Amino acid sequence: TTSASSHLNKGIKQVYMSLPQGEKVQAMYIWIDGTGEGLRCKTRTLDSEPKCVEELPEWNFDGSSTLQSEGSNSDMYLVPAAMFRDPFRKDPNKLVLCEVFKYNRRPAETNLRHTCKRIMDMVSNQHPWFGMEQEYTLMGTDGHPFGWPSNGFPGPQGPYYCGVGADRAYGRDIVEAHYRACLYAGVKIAGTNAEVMPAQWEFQIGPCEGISMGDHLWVARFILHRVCEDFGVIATFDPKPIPGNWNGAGCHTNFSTKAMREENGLKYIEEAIEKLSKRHQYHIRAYDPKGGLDNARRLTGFHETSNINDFSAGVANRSASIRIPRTVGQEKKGYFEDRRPSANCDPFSVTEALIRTCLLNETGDEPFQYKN
Amino acid sequence: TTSASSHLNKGIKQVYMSLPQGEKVQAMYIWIDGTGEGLRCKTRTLDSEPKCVEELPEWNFDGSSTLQSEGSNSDMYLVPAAMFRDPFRKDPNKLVLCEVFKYNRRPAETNLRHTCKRIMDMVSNQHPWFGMEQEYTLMGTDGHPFGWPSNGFPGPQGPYYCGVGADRAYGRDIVEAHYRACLYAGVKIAGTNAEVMPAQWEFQIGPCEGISMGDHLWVARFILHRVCEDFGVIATFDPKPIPGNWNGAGCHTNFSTKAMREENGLKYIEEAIEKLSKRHQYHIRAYDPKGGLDNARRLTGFHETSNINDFSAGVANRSASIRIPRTVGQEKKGYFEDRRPSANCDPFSVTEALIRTCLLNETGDEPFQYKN
Amino acid sequence: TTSASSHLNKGIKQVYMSLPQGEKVQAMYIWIDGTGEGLRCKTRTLDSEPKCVEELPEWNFDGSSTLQSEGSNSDMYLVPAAMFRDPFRKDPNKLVLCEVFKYNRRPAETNLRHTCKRIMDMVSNQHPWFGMEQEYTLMGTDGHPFGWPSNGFPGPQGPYYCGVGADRAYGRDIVEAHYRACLYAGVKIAGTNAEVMPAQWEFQIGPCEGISMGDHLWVARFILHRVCEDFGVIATFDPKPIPGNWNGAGCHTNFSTKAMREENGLKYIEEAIEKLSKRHQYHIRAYDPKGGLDNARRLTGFHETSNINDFSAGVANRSASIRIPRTVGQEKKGYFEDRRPSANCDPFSVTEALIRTCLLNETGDEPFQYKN
Amino acid sequence: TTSASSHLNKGIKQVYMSLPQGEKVQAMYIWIDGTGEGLRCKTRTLDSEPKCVEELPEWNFDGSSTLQSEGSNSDMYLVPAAMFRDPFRKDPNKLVLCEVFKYNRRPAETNLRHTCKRIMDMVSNQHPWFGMEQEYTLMGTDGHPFGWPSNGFPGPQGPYYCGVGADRAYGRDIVEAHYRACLYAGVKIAGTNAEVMPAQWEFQIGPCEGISMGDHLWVARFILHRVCEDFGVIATFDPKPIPGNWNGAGCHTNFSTKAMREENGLKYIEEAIEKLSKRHQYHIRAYDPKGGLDNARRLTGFHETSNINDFSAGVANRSASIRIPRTVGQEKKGYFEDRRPSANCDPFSVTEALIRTCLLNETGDEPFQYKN
Amino acid sequence: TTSASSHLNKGIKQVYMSLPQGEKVQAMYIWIDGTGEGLRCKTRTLDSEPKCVEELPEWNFDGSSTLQSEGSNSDMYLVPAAMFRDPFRKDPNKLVLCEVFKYNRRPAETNLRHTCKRIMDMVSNQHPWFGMEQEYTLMGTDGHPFGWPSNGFPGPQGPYYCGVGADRAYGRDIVEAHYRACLYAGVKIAGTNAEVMPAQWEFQIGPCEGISMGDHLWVARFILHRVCEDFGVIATFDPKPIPGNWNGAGCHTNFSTKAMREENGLKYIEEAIEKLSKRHQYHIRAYDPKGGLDNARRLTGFHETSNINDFSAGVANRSASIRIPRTVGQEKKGYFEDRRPSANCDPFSVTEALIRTCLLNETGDEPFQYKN
Ligand SMILES: Nc1ncnc2c1ncn2[C@@H]1O[C@H](COP(=O)(O)OP(=O)(O)O)[C@@H](O)[C@H]1O
Ligand SMILES: Nc1ncnc2c1ncn2[C@@H]1O[C@H](COP(=O)(O)OP(=O)(O)O)[C@@H](O)[C@H]1O
Ligand SMILES: Nc1ncnc2c1ncn2[C@@H]1O[C@H](COP(=O)(O)OP(=O)(O)O)[C@@H](O)[C@H]1O
Ligand SMILES: Nc1ncnc2c1ncn2[C@@H]1O[C@H](COP(=O)(O)OP(=O)(O)O)[C@@H](O)[C@H]1O
Ligand SMILES: Nc1ncnc2c1ncn2[C@@H]1O[C@H](COP(=O)(O)OP(=O)(O)O)[C@@H](O)[C@H]1O
Ligand SMILES: [Mg+2]
Ligand SMILES: [Mg+2]
Ligand SMILES: [Mg+2]
Ligand SMILES: [Mg+2]
Ligand SMILES: [Mg+2]
Ligand SMILES: [Mg+2]
Ligand SMILES: [Mg+2]
Ligand SMILES: [Mg+2]
Ligand SMILES: [Mg+2]
Ligand SMILES: [Mg+2]
Repeated sequence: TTSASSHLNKGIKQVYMSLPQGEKVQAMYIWIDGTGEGLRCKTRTLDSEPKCVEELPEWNFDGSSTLQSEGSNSDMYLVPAAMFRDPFRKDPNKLVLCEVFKYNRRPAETNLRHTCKRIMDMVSNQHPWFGMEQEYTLMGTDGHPFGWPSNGFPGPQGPYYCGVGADRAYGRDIVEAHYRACLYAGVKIAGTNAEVMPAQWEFQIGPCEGISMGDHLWVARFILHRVCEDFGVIATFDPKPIPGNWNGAGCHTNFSTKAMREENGLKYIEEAIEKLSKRHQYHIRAYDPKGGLDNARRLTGFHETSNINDFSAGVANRSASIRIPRTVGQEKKGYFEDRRPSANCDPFSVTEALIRTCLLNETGDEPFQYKN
Repeated sequence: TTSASSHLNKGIKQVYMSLPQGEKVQAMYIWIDGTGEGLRCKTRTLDSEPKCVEELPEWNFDGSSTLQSEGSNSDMYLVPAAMFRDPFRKDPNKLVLCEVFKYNRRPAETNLRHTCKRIMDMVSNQHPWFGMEQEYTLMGTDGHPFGWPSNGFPGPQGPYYCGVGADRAYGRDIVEAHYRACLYAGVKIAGTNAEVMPAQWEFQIGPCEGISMGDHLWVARFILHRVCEDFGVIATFDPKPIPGNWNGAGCHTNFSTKAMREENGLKYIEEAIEKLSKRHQYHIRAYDPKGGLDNARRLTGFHETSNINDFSAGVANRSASIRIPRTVGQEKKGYFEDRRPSANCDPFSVTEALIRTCLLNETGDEPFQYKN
Repeated sequence: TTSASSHLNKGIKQVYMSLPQGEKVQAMYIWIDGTGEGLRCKTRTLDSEPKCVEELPEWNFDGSSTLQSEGSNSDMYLVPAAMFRDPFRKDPNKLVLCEVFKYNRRPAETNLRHTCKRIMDMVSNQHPWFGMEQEYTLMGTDGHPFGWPSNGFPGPQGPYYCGVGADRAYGRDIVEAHYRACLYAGVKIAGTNAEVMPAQWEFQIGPCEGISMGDHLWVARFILHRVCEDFGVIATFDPKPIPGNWNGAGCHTNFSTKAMREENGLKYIEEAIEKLSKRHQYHIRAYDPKGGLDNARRLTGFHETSNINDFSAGVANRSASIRIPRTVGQEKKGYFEDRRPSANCDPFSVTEALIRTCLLNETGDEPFQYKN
Repeated sequence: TTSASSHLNKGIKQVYMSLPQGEKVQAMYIWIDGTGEGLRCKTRTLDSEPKCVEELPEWNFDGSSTLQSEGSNSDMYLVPAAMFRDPFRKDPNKLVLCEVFKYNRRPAETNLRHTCKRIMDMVSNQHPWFGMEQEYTLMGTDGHPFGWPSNGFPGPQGPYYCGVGADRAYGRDIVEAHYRACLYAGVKIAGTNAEVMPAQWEFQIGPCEGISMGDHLWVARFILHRVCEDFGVIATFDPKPIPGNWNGAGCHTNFSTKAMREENGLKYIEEAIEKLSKRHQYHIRAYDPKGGLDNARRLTGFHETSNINDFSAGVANRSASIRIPRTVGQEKKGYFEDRRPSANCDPFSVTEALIRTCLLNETGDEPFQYKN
Repeated sequence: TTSASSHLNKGIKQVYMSLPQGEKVQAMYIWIDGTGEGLRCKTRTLDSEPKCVEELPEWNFDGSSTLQSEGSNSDMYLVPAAMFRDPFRKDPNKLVLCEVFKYNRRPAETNLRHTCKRIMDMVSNQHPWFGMEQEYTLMGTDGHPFGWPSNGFPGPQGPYYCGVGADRAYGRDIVEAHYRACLYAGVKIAGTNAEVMPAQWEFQIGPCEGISMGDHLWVARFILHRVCEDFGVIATFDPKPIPGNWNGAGCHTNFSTKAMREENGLKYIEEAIEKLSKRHQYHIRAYDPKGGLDNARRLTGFHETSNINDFSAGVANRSASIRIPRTVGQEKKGYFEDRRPSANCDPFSVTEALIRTCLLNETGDEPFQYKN
C-alpha cells in the first residue's frame, strides 16, 4: 500500500532537523528532464545567503543519465531562473528553478521557457494574466488509487464532490500540508477542493503575470511530489488513470488582458473566442506532450467533457470546451475559461500558444519562426 | 475497522502545520446538500483578515454534481450568512456558512433559512429562546458500531448510561476534542453525556435567540464530522441504527418566551401545549426530512418513547410527547420540552413550525399564506 | 488484550487539547449509582470560574437508567458536596462530587454521607483521623490479568513484592500517571507500592479529619478509572480475582483520636480494641456492600488473612484481625489498623460504624436511630 | 470471513466417519418453526432400517423454545410425512420431514400442508404439475456477500450472468456439492445456473405432481443449509439483500394441467390467465410470509421486474407478471410461468392459491371454509 | 483459541495408523480419581485378544499423584469391571473400566459402584430401567465458549435451540464424530440435539438395566473427552459456566420398573412420586459431588428450572421438579422424569438413591447399613 521508507521512525528525523544550522546555506536545483514531464534535483552548499536570483552560480549535470545527450559530450548546463523559500528546511535555505542548455550554449529540446519569455516581452505592454486548475489522483504503491478497496471499487459517484467525512474524502492530510507549504514558500495558491471521483483533488494557482505562471506551477507540482514522498504515496497526472465510468483529469486555464479587464470587455472576449475558433487542431496539438494521443483517452464527449474534434462555446455550459462565467457575462467584464488542455500539459507551451493565437493574430499550422 | 487515511503518520502533518503562515488568510465555505441532510465545503484565499460577515465576497459551485441542477444551467450561488473561528487552522483563519440560490436568484428547494428568518423578524418582540439536544452513534468503516465485538454484541443495557471505564465508554477522545474545538470556534455548546447504548453520545446547544439556533447547530455538526474524519471513524444521525432491543436517537427541543420566563409562566405554557395538542400530524410531517417515514422506526411506545399516533403531556413524565421539568412546575416559570423530532431533523423547519403553531395562532394542514 | 479505543492516534488528541479555551469553564458532576459500587458522570459549562463549592447550581438526572427509580417519576436531584481541580483538562476547570436525593427531597437508598456527616459533627471535638490503603488488580480486556501469559501463569510468588524489573512489575506507567494526577488535583495521596501477586498494586490516602475520608477516596477511585480508560485497561476491586494460591485484595483502615496520639495513648487504644471485640458480626456486615458474601472468598486464614468469624489482636501480627505497629507499641502512642474490610467497601459506612462503636457507646444488632 | 468451525481439521472427521456402523440406524426429523421461514432438526436411533414412511414412530418437542406455545403446555407433536436417503451419513440412514400439531391435536398456526393436501386431493383428476425456480445469495459471517471486496463493490453488472472464470463466478463448489447431494438423496432437481449479481445462484425443482412439490422444495432448502454450514458460509433468501442498482431474488413458478399439456391447450392457458387476472391483490398477499411488505422492496419495475400495483401478461415479455414461452406459443400447448412470488415464499400457500383460483373458480377475498 | 497440538499435521498420523498391527493387542484402563469427577487412563500390551472381561489381569498405580494416598503407602489396585471396543485404534483393541481399592483391599472413598452393585442385586427381580440426558458446553483454550465473538456475546436466545446453519450451530463435527464413535464402541446412545445456548449440546444414553447405566455413561464421557482432545477444544460439565441470562446444564434422569411398564402403571408411578416428595433435602445432597453447592447456582426458578428449596410435580410441566410425559399421561403406563440432578453428578449415587427411596421404603437422613 505505502512505501517502505514511510515505515521508518520520523521522530528521529525531527530530532536531527531540530539542530542549529550555522553560517552556511543549502540550495536545491530543479530542472525538467528529457521525457518532457519528469523532474530532477540536486543540492549544494553556499557560503552566504543570496538576496536575489542573479547572484548565485551556474552548474552542470550528466546528460547521458537523463536521455538528453550522448556519452561523448554528456555535459549539460544549468542556469538559474527563479528562486523561492524552502519549506522542508526553513530559512535561510532556498529552492532554485533552472534552465537547461547544450554544450554549445544552445537551448535543449525540452526547453520552452526560452521562447516563451521572448514572446512575452513583446506583449508586456498589455501584460495579460493567467490562472490554471491542476487536478491529480493519489495512488498507492501497488498501482491502485489510495484508499480504494483492495481489487475493488467504492460506491457510485454523486456524494464525493466537495465531500466531508471518513467515507467521502481520502487523503486530506496531504492536501493540508501542501497548502501550508505553498503558502510558506511563496507560491500564490488560490484554493482547493475535492473532485467527483474519490481520491481525486484539485488546486488552483493565480492570477499570474506573464512568464511567472509557468514557474509557479512547476514549483507547486515539485512541492506536491516531495510532500507525497514524505507521506509514502504517489501523485499522478495521467488524464485517464482508471478506465470506465470514472472522471478524468484536466488543467483548465483562465485568461484575460487589460482591455477585457476594463469596462465593456465582453466584446474583446468575444473577438478572441472567434479568433480561437479557427485553430482547433493546432491548439489540440500544442496542449499535449505526446501530440494529443494522451488527451484522446479523456475527451470523449461525456463526464463533463467535450469531443476531441468539436469546437463550441457558451455561457455557463460546462461541456462547450469554452465557457463564460455567468457573473462575468452579467457584469460585462472579466475573463473566460478554456477547458481542452490535459492534466500533464506544459504551461509554457499552452500559454505561448494562447498568446500567439489571440494577440499576434498569426495563422497557419506552424508557428511564425521569429519576431524582433 | 478504521480508514486507511488514519494509518498515516501524523507527526509529519504536525511539523508541516507548525510553519508560520504569512499575510494571507484561508476561508472555508459550507452549505447544505440537495438531499436535505448532507454537507459540502471548499476553501479559498483572501488578502486580509475580515472582521465581519458582510465584508467578504460571494461565490458559486457546480450544481450538477450535488443533485440540484443540470449541466446547461448547473451554476448556483453561495451567499455568506454567519462566521466563526477555524479550530483546525487557528487564527486568523475563518469558516463561513452560506445560503444557496439558483441561477434566477431564487431560494433553492432545500433552502428554508430564508422564510425562517423572515418570520423570526416579525415574531422578534417576544424574544424566543431555543435549546436542542443532538444524539449520534459512532461507526467503523465496516458498518458496525465502533468498539463493538467483531460480528457480535456487548452485554445488555443498564451499565452504559453516563458510565466511566474502558468497558463502559467507547470513543471519549472524539468527544473531548469535539467539545474543546467547539469552545474555541465559538459555538454555544452547553454540555455532553453518554447514552443508553454503548458508543452513543449526546451534546446540547443553547440557549440562543431566534435564527442563530440553526446555524449554531449546523456548524456543530460540521465540526463533529471533521473531527471524526481526522480520527478515522464515521458519525451517523440515523434514528434507528441497530434493530432490536437497542435505543434510538432523537433531537429533543426546548422552547421559551419572555412572558413564560418573567413570571407566572405556567399560564402561557399550558395554553401553548393545548394549542400544540391539535396539530399532531402537521408537526410530525414537519419534523422529518422525508415526511416522517424515518421516524416511524424509532417511535414505538417503549424504550422511553411515545407512540407515533398518540399525543400526551405531563410533568416529569419521560414517556409522553411533551414534558415539563419538575423544577419548572414547582417555581411556576421556565420552559417545556418537545421529544418528537428525530435525530436527522432540520432545525430551521423545526423552529419555524413551533413558532407558527404557538405564537401565530395558525391552524390547518397547509403552510400559511406568504406573509405569516 | 487492550481496548479498541486505545489503538487510536493520541497525537491528534494532544493537538486538539493544545488550543486556548476562552472565558467559559467546564464542570464534571460525579455520583454513586444504585448498585452501591458504580460511578457515573456528566459535564456542563459555566459562565465564570467558581471560588467555592457553595457557588455551584444543583442538577438532575434520569433515575430509571441508573436503576434507582421508575420512568413515571425517574427524575432525581444532584447537590454538590466537594470540589477539586481537573487534571485531565487543567485549570480553570473543575470536577465536583455530589450526593443524590429522591423526588421527595430526601436521601436515596445508597446515600450514606447524609447520616455520616451528621454523626461526624456530633463528635468533631475529639478530632478523629482516618487512613486507608486501597489495592486493586489491572486486567486486560479479555478477562485475564494484564501482562500475564496468554492462558498461563507466571512463576510462583516470592519475587514480585516491591519488584523493580521488567519481569517483576507489570504496568508502572499507570501508577506513575495516577500518582501525579492525584497530586495535581489535590487528593491527600501518601504513597504506593507493588503487591504480592504480579499486576497487583496499592496506594495510600490520609490522614484526614472527619467526613473528608470518603470524598478523597471516592475521587481517587474516579481518577484511577479515568487514567486506566486512557491507557485502555480495566481496574477491578474484586476481593478475589484469581482463585487458587494467589493473594486477595483488601482495604485496611487506620484510626486515631485526639485522646490517643498523646502521651501514653496506648491505654485508650487498648480500651477501644477491647470495646470493638464485642461487635464482630455487626462490623463484618457493615464492611461489605452485599452483607459479607464477597469478603467470604478472601478471609480464609491463609495468605496473611484471618478467619471470617474469629477475632484476634496482637502487636506486629499481620495474621491477626487487629494490628498495632511496633513503633506505636514502643512509643505508647499512635494508631491501630483494622484488617477486616474488603477492597470494594464503602468508606462512609465503614467510618460511621467505627466511630459508633469506639467514640459513641452502642450495642446490639441495629444502629441507634434517634441521631446518635 | 468464514465461521470459526470451518477452520477445524476435516481429515479427523473423515477418519471417524470411515468407521463401520453396525446394525443400528439413525433418523433425522425436520420441521418448520413459528416464524414460518425457519427449520429445526434432531436425531434418533432406530433398531432396524424402515422401508416406508409408515413404519416410523411419532415424537415431540418443546414448543416454548421455538415460540410456538407456552411453558405450561409446551409439548407439541411430530407426524412423519416423507422420507429420503441421507447424503451426509449415507445409507442406511434416513431423512424425515414432519408436520406439527398442538397438544390438543389441532394443526399448528404455521402448518399449511394439512389444508394443502385436502385441496390437492379434491382435484386429483387433472394431474397438475408444478415447477419452481429458487434464487439465493451467499454471505460471509461479517454480513457482506461472499467474495466481495472488503467494504467495497465489484465491477458493474453484465459479465456475471452464466459466467465462468475466477473473476466472474464466486463459490461454485457449494453449488456442485448441493447438486450431487440432492441427486443422491432423491430430490427432483432439474438444473442450475449463475445469476446477474455476483455470488447469486439459482436451482430448479420439478416437474412434481400435487403435494410432493412442497416436500421436495423444503428438503432441498434444508440440504443447501447443511452444505453451506459445512463450508462455513451463510445462505440467505432475502428478496433484496443489497440496496441500489443490484438484482433481487424471486421464486417464479411454472404450472400446467393435463388439458394444457394436450394438443390445443393454449385456449385453456389463456382462459386460466384471464380468470387469474382478477385476484391480483389476493395473490400478492398470499405470496408473502408476512403479508407483502417484503416483496414491496423488490417489485418496482426495474431490473426485469414488474410493478407491484399492476398486472400484465405477454409471450416473450420478461418484464410482465405472467409469461408464456415462445416454444409453447408456437406449439400451441405446454405451460405458463408466474414471476410474482418472492424468494422466501411458502410453496404450500403458492400452490394452494393457484389451484383455488384457476381450477376451483373461487372468488372474493377470504378462502372458502370447507371442501374448496 | 485452539490448542497448539491441534495445529500439527494430521496426515502423518493417519499414515502411521495404517500399518498392519500384528499379533499383539493394546488395552487401555480407565478409572475415577480422588476429586470424584476426573478421569485417568493408561495402556498396556497383551499377547492375545481377550473374549470376556474376566480374562484381563489386575494392575496398580501410584495414588500419591492422584491425591488418593500418601507417599509411603501409595500403591492402589485396579480391578476390571467392563469391556468395550476401541474406536480410536479399531479392532481388536479394547477399552477397560476398573474399580479402585486401597492397599488393604477395600473400596476407596470415591468408589461407589461397590455399594450400588449390591443394592441393585437386592432388587434385581423388579428389572428397573434408567435413562439419562447429558448436557455440556464446548470451550476454547482461552476460557470463552467456542465460536463466541472475542470478548462479546452472540444475539439473544431463541434461534439456537435445535438450530441449523453456520450462524446458529457451533461445532457439529465434534457431535457427529462422537456419535459414530459411540455406535462403533457399543454404547447405547439414543440421540442428540442442540440446546438453547449456542455451543451447548446434549446426548441421551439408555434405556439400560441395573448397574450398566453408570458404566455406559462413564465410557461415553471418556469418549467425548478424547474426541474433543483430537479437535483441540475442551468440554466442560459445569452447571453454570456463563452467569447472566443464559441457560444452565442438567442431567435429567428417567426411571421405570416392570410394574410401571405393564398396564395401569400410573398408580405405581404416582405412589413413587408421593414417596419421593418427602426426601427433598436428602436427594439434593446426594445429587451433587460437593453437597449441593454447585447446583445452587443453577436452580433459581426461571429458565425452565425449579427452585432449590421447593418440591413440585405435574404433567407436561417443564418448570416442576418432577414431570410425567404427556404420552404417558394419555396412556396408563411408562416412565417419569426427574430434573433435579446437576450436569457433573455421579450416576452410581443417583441410581442408588432413587432405588433406596422408591423400592426399599427407606427414611431418615442417613443410608441404611448392610442389606438395605
Ligand atoms: N481576471 C482574471 N484573469 C485570469 N484569471 C482569473 C481572473 N479572475 C480569476 N481568475 C482565476 O480563475 C480561477 C478560478 O477557478 P475555479 O474557482 O476552479 O473556477 P471553476 O471551478 O468555476 O472552474 C482562479 O484560479 C483564478 O486565479
Ligand atoms: N430558559 C430556557 N429557554 C430555552 N431553553 C433552555 C432554557 N434553559 C435551559 N434551556 C436548554 O435546555 C437544555 C437542557 O437539556 P438537557 O439537560 O440535556 O435535558 P434533559 O435533562 O432532558 O436531558 C439545554 O440545552 C439548554 O440550552
Ligand atoms: N495518626 C494516624 N492516624 C490515622 N492514620 C494514620 C496515622 N499515621 C499514619 N496513618 C496512616 O496509616 C496508613 C497506612 O500506612 P502503610 O504505609 O500502609 O503501613 P503498612 O503498610 O505497614 O500498614 C497511611 O496511609 C497513613 O496515612
Ligand atoms: N410441462 C410442464 N409443466 C410444469 N412445469 C414444467 C413443465 N415443463 C417444464 N417445467 C418447469 O419449467 C422450469 C423451467 O426452468 P428455467 O429454464 O430455469 O426457466 P426460465 O427459462 O424462465 O429460466 C423447470 O423448473 C421445469 O420444472
Ligand atoms: N420405558 C422407559 N424406561 C426408562 N427410560 C426411558 C423409557 N423410554 C424412554 N426412556 C428414556 O427417555 C430418554 C429420552 O428423553 P428425551 O427425548 O430427552 O425427552 P425430553 O428431551 O423431552 O426430556 C432416553 O434417554 C431414554 O432412556
Ligand atoms: Mg475549479
Ligand atoms: Mg473550471
Ligand atoms: Mg439531555
Ligand atoms: Mg431531554
Ligand atoms: Mg500499607
Ligand atoms: Mg498495613
Ligand atoms: Mg430460470
Ligand atoms: Mg423463469
Ligand atoms: Mg431431551
Ligand atoms: Mg428431559
